[PDB]
Amino acid sequence: MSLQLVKKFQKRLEDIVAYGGTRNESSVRAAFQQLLSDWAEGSGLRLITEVTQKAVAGNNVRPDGTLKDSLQQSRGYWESKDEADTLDDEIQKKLAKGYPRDNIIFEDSRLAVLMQNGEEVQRVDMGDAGALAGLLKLFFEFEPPQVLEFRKAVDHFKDEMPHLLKILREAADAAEQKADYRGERDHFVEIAKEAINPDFSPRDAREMLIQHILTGDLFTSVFDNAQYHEDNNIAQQLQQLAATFYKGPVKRDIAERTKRYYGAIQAAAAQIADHHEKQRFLKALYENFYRAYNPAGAERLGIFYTPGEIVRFMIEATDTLLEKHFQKELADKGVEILDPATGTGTFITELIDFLPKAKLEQKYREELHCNELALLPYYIANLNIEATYAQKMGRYEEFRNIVLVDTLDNTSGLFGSVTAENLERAKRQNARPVRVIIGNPPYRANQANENDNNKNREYKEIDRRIKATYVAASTAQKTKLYDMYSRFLRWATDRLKEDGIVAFVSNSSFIDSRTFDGFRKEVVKDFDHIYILDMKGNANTSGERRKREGGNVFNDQIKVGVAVYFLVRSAKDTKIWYHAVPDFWRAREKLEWLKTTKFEDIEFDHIRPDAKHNWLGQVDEENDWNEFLPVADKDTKQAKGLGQERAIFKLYSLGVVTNRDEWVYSRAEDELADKVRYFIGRYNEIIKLPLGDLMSRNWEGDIKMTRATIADAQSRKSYSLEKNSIVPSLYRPFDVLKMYFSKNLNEMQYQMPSIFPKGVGENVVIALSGSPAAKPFQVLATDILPSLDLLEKTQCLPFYRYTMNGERLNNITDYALKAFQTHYAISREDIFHYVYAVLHHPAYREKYALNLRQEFPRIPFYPEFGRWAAWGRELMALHIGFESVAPYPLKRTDEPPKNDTPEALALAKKARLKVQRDAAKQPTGAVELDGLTTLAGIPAAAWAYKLGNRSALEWVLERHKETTPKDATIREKFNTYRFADHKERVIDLLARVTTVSVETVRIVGEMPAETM
Amino acid sequence: SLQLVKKFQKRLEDIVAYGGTRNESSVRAAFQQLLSDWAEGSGLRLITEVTQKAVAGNNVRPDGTLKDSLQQSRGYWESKDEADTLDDEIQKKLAKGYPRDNIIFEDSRLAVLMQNGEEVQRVDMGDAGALAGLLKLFFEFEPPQVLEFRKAVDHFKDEMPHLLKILREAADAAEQKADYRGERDHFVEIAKEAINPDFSPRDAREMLIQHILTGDLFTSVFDNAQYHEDNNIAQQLQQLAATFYKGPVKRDIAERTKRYYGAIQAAAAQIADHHEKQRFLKALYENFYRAYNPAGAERLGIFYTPGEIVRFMIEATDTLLEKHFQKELADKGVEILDPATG
Amino acid sequence: DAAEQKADYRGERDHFVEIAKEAINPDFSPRDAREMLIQHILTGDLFTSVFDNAQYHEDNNIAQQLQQLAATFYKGPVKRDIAERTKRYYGAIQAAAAQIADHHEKQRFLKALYENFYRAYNPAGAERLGIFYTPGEIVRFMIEATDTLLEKHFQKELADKGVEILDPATGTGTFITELIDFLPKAKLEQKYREELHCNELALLPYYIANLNIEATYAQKMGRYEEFRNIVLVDTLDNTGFGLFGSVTAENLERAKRQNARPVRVIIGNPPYRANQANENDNNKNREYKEIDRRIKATYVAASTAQKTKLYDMYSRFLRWATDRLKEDGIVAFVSN
DNA sequence: CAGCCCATGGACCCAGAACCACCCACCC
DNA sequence: GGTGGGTGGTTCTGGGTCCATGGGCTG
DNA sequence: CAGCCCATGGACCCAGAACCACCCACCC
DNA sequence: GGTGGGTGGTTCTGGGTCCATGGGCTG
DNA sequence: CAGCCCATGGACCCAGAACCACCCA
DNA sequence: TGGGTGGTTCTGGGTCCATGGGCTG
Ligand SMILES: C[S@@+](CC[C@H](N)C(=O)[O-])C[C@H]1O[C@@H](n2cnc3c(N)ncnc32)[C@H](O)[C@@H]1O
Ligand SMILES: C[S@@+](CC[C@H](N)C(=O)[O-])C[C@H]1O[C@@H](n2cnc3c(N)ncnc32)[C@H](O)[C@@H]1O
Ligand SMILES: [Ca+2]
Ligand SMILES: [Ca+2]
Repeated sequence: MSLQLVKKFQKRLEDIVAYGGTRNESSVRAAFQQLLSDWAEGSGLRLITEVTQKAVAGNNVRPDGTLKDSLQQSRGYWESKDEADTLDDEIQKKLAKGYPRDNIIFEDSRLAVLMQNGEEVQRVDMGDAGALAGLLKLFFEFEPPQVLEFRKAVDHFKDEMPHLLKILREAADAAEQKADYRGERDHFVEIAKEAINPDFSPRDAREMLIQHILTGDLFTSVFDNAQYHEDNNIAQQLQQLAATFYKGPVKRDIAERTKRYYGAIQAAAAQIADHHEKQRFLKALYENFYRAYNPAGAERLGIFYTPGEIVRFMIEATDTLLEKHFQKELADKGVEILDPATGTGTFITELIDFLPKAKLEQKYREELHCNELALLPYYIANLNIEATYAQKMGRYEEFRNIVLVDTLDNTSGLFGSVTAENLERAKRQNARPVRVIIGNPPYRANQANENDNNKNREYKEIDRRIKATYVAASTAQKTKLYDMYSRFLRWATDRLKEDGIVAFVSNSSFIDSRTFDGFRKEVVKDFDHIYILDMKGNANTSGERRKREGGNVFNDQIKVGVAVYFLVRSAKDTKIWYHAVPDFWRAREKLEWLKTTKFEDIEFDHIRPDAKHNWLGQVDEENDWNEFLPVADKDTKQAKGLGQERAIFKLYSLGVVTNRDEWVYSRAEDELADKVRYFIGRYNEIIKLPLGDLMSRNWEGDIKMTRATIADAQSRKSYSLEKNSIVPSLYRPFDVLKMYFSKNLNEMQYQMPSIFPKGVGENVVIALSGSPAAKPFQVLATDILPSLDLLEKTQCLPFYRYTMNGERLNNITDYALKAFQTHYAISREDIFHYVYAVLHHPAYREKYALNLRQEFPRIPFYPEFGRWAAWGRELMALHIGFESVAPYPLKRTDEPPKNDTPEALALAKKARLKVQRDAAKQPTGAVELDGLTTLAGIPAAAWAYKLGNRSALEWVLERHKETTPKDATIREKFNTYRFADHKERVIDLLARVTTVSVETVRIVGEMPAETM
Repeated sequence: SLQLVKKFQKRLEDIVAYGGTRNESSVRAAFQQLLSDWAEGSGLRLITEVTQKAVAGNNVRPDGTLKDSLQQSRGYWESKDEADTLDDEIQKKLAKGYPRDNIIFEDSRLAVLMQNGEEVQRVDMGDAGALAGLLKLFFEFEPPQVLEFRKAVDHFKDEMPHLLKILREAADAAEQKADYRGERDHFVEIAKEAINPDFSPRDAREMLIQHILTGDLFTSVFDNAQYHEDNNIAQQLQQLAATFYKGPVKRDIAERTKRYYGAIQAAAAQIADHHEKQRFLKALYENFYRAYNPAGAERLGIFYTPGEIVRFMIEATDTLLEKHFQKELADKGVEILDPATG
Repeated sequence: DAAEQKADYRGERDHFVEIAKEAINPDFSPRDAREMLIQHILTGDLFTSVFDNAQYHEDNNIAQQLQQLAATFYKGPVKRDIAERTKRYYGAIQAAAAQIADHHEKQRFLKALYENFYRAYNPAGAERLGIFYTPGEIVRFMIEATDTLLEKHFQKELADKGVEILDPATGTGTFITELIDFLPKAKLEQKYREELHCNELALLPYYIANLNIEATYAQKMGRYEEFRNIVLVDTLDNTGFGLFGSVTAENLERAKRQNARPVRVIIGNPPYRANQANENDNNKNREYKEIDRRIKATYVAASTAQKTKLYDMYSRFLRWATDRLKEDGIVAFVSN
């Protein structure tokens, strides 16, 4: 909408007067007619032209157009006049005949006014696309006052949701005193463990009852279909469960107390009639309920709303692809559709709207099907599709096609036998030959934290198939093809009996993720045409990448990337089309695009998979990146000595993974001591805890129990504190912190011991950015232990290699020396400094940027060799002993705390380390250290040297600012360092880094303009 | 095509649904938008409520006229209310003076196409395939001007011998001016090393008669006078033609060749599609050599390729580029050369 | 406007302004120069498309001095761009005009360009020049009535060799083209070659008249001959019977030759303008030293009126006519 | 080594005839 | 009042040649 | 001589006002 | 089914102002 | 053979900045 | 007349680490 539609209006107004040769209203009025109509068709209204209206003056005033709702109610009006007449003197003439004045766009071909509520809200020039876009926004968004009251009431319900849920929770606690309730509750948890969750817990049945009551009250209060809960199979079952307890004075007690929460919303929803306006309360309840009840279960279910724009685009596109490929149509008999996840019932509510009224009966009765896992969704959905059908046609008819089943587990079996009717339709759906599978599957890879203890429900006969297919062909180490969305994809590739479409909106990871390499190769053998529309929006990125990704198509609620994909399998090769939305784009823009763009007219570049099955980011082959190798898996896994040696190094180390950075690191060893005390002490207490509680993790969450630790406490063995294991280490660029480096508090130590044994070993490591690398390729050489959070996937490349019995034999490969001496007729020592400067070469880091973010940086033989080894020498030494290089002259001034209050002084001693930039964010060479200390004397070359998204200086400043330990046990029950005690040392460290940067810049600057 | 007709049906049902009116004034916006969008693809545009004087002097205003870039009507449309009799309303409107050359008498239910004063096709608007056929015929009706241009192109072929007599006499009367002989001698010697080692003054008089003939029709029938002004090779041959073709010499030749150029210019000016006018370029090409140098036509080869062969050969080279070189004709890097353009 | 970003145009433009500050008007300004350029580019397009006389400019002395100015910017992509945009106005007229053979039907477009260009571009300059067209009926009547009095008082006809007819203000060329249609074919050749003369001050009128006259002759005779008797000169300044008319060298010859021809009949519709409407317009009538001085000695000196409005442009063109008729003849005019 | 044998497939076009439109003689 | 016939136009349709001229021989 | 008086006729244009055309509403 | 508004386009048709600016005084 | 190295992207939230009344100093 | 006051919505901008699969052993 917005610019896209307003720019088409501008072009079509010109072509009317050009092709016709007339500037009269009756001809030129067909340009704004199409602008308004097409805008309305995406907003869910329709501009019907020339509709007569009996006014208070007794005249059937006929305005040029009437914006109307699905309930035939006039919301807005439009009167177009010719450029010849004066708009202002003709508005008065029409308004004096009794023309409506509540929402009317009086418009000439060059000017447009909006008389909202009787007063000109805005007068714009139609030549300016942005101005007209804003005017029409206000016109199509103006709602009558009753609608606005309901809106505010829905907002207020979200505020009261936790409080009414508290009252309902108290009532469910009292239910335990009675044994009649606990009788049918125990029967229910048994019958539910046989159909929904094999691990159904008592708490799960409790939430499932709170849902029956809350939603049962709001199906009589806000909406007026109380009979739904008296005609629904699932409702009747949990109605008995509730009745056993919730009844008589208990029912009345809750009702009277909660009558205040459910009163305001009822008063407002009595005025509203259109279901399309009332269904929005259900969307709010859908999300806010789980927010204020089971947030961890909300993560496992992906309780989210799919904006109507995304659903209407997919429904429209599926129709076009059903004609282009299967010569059929969505409203044709035999094209049955299933939804793997109904949620708030949108993908099927909007299908009802799209389908003709004539063919709506058949499709509703036996050709539209959906599934749901939770109860609130099941109800919210069924209510919606029943009321939508009734509004569109004019007759109420219960939907007999929603089944409450885990679609992933229902693949025989009593999965779905919560009630008899439920299982009847669970097996009926599996019999129906469904052609289209549309939806928004839950996306969940891994889990939030091991402390959260919310793992993904393991799916048998689904992970079985992904293992035989996607994971099989995958060559990546950490295959995250176990995400709930990849499982939903594999289930659907199967559900599709012969030919059809799997149109889903999911994580964009499939388009370009190392783990999903197998999916990219397997899916092309499972489908015939693949159409991907990347909506970008990955906010799990940083720097220029973040701005490029832009806002998320889900109203900036999620942080992952999104992609509307349409996978069609026909009845040659597979045609992989692709269209990414523009970069630096906001959510509103992406959503307006989807609302108006027609699938037919979308530019789709045809991507051709390369040998590595990389659909996107195809590497150039002209570039000669075929030169040596820094490290290759074969060099490391070697037993031939120099036989398979084909690189420059022979040990690939990854930075220590701590898995609990808060407990393993500290600013001073004095604090680490007591931190490791509490941790191991609590583990030693946990191993005494009974085997049962230990196994079920029914313990305390004060310590960050990680995978290995839990299994160690499972052998009930014990640990010990050792102050020798603790050593200084780099976890962040130019920031050294004391680390435990114990096998007990370090989950994955990797091959780091073989570089610096317990930190004692002397070694120089060329740290590298691993593949893939979202942040620009970074490289640095140090002498203290690195972690995986220093550089993106830090891959340390050592100088020497300490062997089993303590022998520091040079790690550097001999093949290199034997391949380098031939080329340039040298010394392994300087060859180390040499490669550092080859990675320091700008043209190399820029021309081969794509290649570098795919594999280990292959090193080109460099003519000079001596000059590169000298370049690298100073560079390496400068970044190793950065702590003691040179105090760059830094102008230091302290400020007074103005009014001498204890607060003012203490406040101006907080960590206010802010880079002072100016105009368009350009550093002015000043850096407030705290409120008092204000540093300066910083050259712009200091800010130029970047070791990632931030500069070498910004990295230091960042880790010198105070933080709030995300770990609650460290946040208050442990240490909280200040900056008023570190300010002096920071000034010194800053000064060193300032010189370090200008020296790096100097060296880098003398490099050739060409790469080999 | 089918897609647009499916959207037409989706709008007609939602106008009577969201608006609750069956009045023609409101239900006509569905067909208006169907025709408007089909037209935008065919290079035409549907302008609405355009008045037109009928034969008896009654201004009649159809509900929409299809106009070309030259602001000329090439089709019409009149929608009525379904609560009526289409055949009865067609007859009354036709009797008011309504044009019958190409008109769609629309009713929310059915539509008839009266082309050339005679019903050609009556369909039901509830059919997405039948309305697509009726509309294809309405938007591909050959107007009188297209047929009268093809007649003129055929007649120019027969009058080319006589037209080339006027131009031959001119190039002969130029061989008396020493300015021409001097320039011609320079051209023959720069074309004896560039085009043919045996370029003769006879070959140069041919290139002149071609530059003159085409430098009149390019500015009249094709309206591209600038082509000759900016074309690299045309500037070299205008340097040989401006030694004589100017002032009263040009005025005499122009007044004697106007009888052969008059008709094509009349018809061509009413055609906007270059695809229609390109049949004249094909006829000038073949017939010039048949009337002037029938022998050089044998040496060079002067037969154009039927478009059906060229379109197949282009579509097939694309299928074969994909199957063997995994590329497409549109992909960057696929350089195409036509050794003998014609 | 985009052409003034090129030093070559600014150079040629500056040379032209200086030349026309001694040939057309002492105060020729950049505004007048750019009007002349816009007129050249507009007439160029329409004369090649609707009137099929592209050669007109390549045989017109004035057109070749003004194509020097236009050749600096109007060529290649610049011309191809303005052409694609302007085709949406020229399209319809071109289509219909190509199916019209009679120039007497196509001369209605010439009248429209003349009266509407000024009304849309320079309404002020239209007032000072008097851009209006004489209805054919009036023109025809005067041509017939002049022949009547030529036979009554001079025993001659308009077709008789010796009667040199001069139109002091041609406009669209109506008077000369209607004389071509009256004069017999056997005598038209000599008259068109040395007895029909005319003068214009504005460029659009000059071009429109030259084409109208040359094409009316062509239709009647069957052959196209160039009219070498049209001069772009201020009639009330070319009283040198001098640098007036020196826009080009041929125009100066034509001016000096015309000021020696023995004129018998001065037919025409002189411009009328007594005063400017409001002082804020700053569009007063130009001062013509010689004519004004002769009006003062003759008309004004013999008038017993307090207010003299005898410096009207029509009164100035009547004094000139009396003086131009050196011996005998008729001054046939239509005026206030 | 310059005569002397040996192939080998070729960038259309134009007379019969059909049939059609129009008008005149010819039956009807 | 057709009908055949005289006259001129307008489509189709069917149906097919001697002879250039490079190369290998060849005495 | 500049600083007062005294004339004297002026190269259109545009708001109603029909009056149609078409068609929704309103009777009929 | 006419019939009168509603809305927009498409022809006539009627009907009419302050104020430039040279020349003549004039003191 | 089963504990031990590698990976690899991850269904938002949060300081902090206008800005908004809002009297009211 | 800022300014305090005291919230109160827009808005840009980025993490450590779960945890399955090869892999010698
Ligand atoms: C994002 S919502 C579905 C979106 C919804 N169609 C919309 O338009 O807003 C995801 C839903 O999938 C449901 N679901 C159904 N079957 C599921 C399964 N097997 N595993 C996980 N979630 C499932 C969850 O209960 C959750 O409510
Ligand atoms: C009424 S128009 C000529 C009308 C002409 N009879 C016709 O039928 O078109 C007056 C013309 O006089 C021209 N003209 C010629 N010489 C002039 C001069 N010295 N002063 C003013 N206008 C002059 C103007 O350019 C203007 O076009
Ligand atoms: Ca209007
Ligand atoms: Ca109609």
